[PDB]
Amino acid sequence: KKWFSEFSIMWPGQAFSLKIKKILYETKSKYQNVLVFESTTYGKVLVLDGVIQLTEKDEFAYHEMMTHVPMTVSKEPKNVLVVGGGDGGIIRELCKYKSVENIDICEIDETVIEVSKIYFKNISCGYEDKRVNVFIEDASKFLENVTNTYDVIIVDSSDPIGPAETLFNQNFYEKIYNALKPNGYCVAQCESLWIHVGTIKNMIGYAKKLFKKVEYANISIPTYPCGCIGILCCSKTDTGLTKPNKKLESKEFADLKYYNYENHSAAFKLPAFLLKEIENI
Amino acid sequence: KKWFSEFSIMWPGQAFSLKIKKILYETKSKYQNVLVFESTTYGKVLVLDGVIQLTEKDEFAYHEMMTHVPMTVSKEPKNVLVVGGGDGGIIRELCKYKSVENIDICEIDETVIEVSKIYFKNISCGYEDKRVNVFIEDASKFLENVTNTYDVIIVDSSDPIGPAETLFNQNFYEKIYNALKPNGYCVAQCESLWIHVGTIKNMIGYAKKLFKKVEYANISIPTYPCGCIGILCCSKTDTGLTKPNKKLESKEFADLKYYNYENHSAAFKLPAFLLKEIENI
Ligand SMILES: CSC[C@H]1O[C@@H](n2cnc3c(N)ncnc32)[C@H](O)[C@@H]1O
Ligand SMILES: CSC[C@H]1O[C@@H](n2cnc3c(N)ncnc32)[C@H](O)[C@@H]1O
Ligand SMILES: NCCCN[C@H]1CC[C@H](NCCCN)CC1
Ligand SMILES: NCCCN[C@H]1CC[C@H](NCCCN)CC1
Repeated sequence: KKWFSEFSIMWPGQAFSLKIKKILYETKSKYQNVLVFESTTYGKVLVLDGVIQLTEKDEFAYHEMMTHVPMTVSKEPKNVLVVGGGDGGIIRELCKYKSVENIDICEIDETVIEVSKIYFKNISCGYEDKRVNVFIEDASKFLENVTNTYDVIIVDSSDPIGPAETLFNQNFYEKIYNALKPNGYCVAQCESLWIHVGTIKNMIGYAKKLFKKVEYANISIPTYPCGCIGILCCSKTDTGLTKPNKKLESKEFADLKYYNYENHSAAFKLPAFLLKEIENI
Repeated sequence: KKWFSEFSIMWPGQAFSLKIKKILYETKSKYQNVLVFESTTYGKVLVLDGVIQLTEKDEFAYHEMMTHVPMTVSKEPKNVLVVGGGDGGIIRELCKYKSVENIDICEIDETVIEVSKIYFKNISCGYEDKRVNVFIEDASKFLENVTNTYDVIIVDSSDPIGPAETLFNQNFYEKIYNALKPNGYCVAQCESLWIHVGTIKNMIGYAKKLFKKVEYANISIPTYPCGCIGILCCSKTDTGLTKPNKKLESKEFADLKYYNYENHSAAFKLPAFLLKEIENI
């Protein structure tokens, strides 16, 4: 049996590896190299440009925290945009909210959607929901053109090397600000606090040029580098995203495996050295 | 340049790797294989039987949370025992408390102490403190023979394969209970919640046969498998270890890099699936 190894200039000097049970699919899409394989202990794995995007064993941690942190703070969210997120995990969590009326998703690479529909059926099931509308487009351009404003925007991007290079700059967060309702919220995948704090500092600085409240949360997930990933949290209100406004008690949420009301707030309690680094931003 | 890779039957199918700048020391001690190397991005690394014990870049997360969770809950701790912990990291954090009168450490492998004194001088500096007393002994036997009782016992063991095989059973926690003051606390390194929950369940069951309050906390640390490690927390009082009783404000603690008053409690806010698993223990 061979091993898959995640090497990157984005985290030099370290690598995480998963034993391969079977390779399922590979292709070079218009935008990126796509790899799908069944691992021996983490289930099926999606890889883009050599970087693990998700595994069946732990993806719920990332998709639940990214979705339910902002969706329990927004009081009656009606229109939600997912940027990236071609696998559908965020959509799956969003569909649980009966009050949502529309879910737009802007994914640049249609191959990712199609592969997830074929090989990750318990992750992409939300595409069957009639409220979901798919746009195959660079979100940098979608956000410049969209006429609607959203209650919540969830930025579920790949990393800054590749097509997502357009999603990590000041102009991008200005487009996000303008596409939000006056009381709207944005969360975005953000650098692991064990790697490039300098990047976290850059993103926070960008968001603070526009948003009244900018908070950073941490998620434990073993198959992202250093075992965790941040949530950049942007609010137009000064109350922010640290405290939920509802409990997830209906039957649609009985299956949750990571998120709960107490974890929501706990995710924002950061290690001392990081607090120190972002203090004067 | 070569790479060091951490493979183990204890976490089958996954591995974490660090690029090697230089190998510094290797030996087969009486108990275990010892490896010290300078990594390219995590500083110096200590490896026992192929398993990473610490790196200079992130060890503060584990040593601060293991020490200051129980040391801020105990009100006037006077006598503290470290089990294992030959590298000295726990001792380093304990020495910051001026009120401590005595620190015993029971480490089975004197080679680990000597190697840490030679190659990890900013981790083993606490051995110079006159309150520290070293016992080179199996802690299973030390705990059977010790006449003193302790305010806090910190179990900083290696994994269950090897000399630490005697530290993960019911009889061990009975010895711990008896070596504690009536209001004493024990914390122990415990399995990562992303791997063998069954083991966490076993340890909790053991501790609950004796301790009134048994809690589990999580630490983010990238160079342990799955990026995190648990703290098994055992109290004879029903108030437990989740809430500190003091703030660490004196100058000895100005250098802290992970622990703070809010993180202490946040570490005990666990993912939903784990809460569900331990519910009926
Ligand atoms: C797998 S979830 C991350 C998704 O983000 C998508 N993505 C990357 N860059 C962009 C971009 N500019 N616009 C929209 N989606 C993107 C990637 O194609 C990937 O499927
Ligand atoms: C490096 S910190 C972990 C330490 O736990 C030590 N250790 C392992 N088993 C025991 C044991 N039974 N008694 C005392 N120390 C132990 C190991 O030698 C290691 O140095
Ligand atoms: N919907 C699946 C998630 C896609 N986002 C992932 C977030 C983490 C990233 N690794 C890099 C971590 C350091 N920024 C891969 C894509
Ligand atoms: N004082 C340095 C710490 C020694 N304890 C480590 C704790 C984690 C362990 N990996 C296994 C993690 C799964 N139980 C290595 C030893």
